[PDB]
Amino acid sequence: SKLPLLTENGGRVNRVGFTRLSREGSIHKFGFFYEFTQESLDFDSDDQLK
Amino acid sequence: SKLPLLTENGGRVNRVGFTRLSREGSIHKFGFFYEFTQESLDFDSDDQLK
Repeated sequence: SKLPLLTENGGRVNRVGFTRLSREGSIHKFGFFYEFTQESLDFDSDDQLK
Repeated sequence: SKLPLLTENGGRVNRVGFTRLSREGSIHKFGFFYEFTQESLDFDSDDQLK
């Protein structure tokens, strides 16, 4: 039914078109932090804590 | 009951016939096209649109 047949005299028959979509992707910013008092690294059992 | 048999005394006792058939095929025409406008080619974001 949709085969693009062409007759002998031709003319404006079987005109086609095209489309062009687009993509996207964004960059996001992350981060986290901890805190520690000097008298916690010092004055503690584990020398290798930090 | 149909094997051809020939006596030594001459022939004209076995005549055969032949037949031939015909096969056919046909051609067809196809086509399609698209329009476009200069601007669409020299103002569009992509350079290689054509």
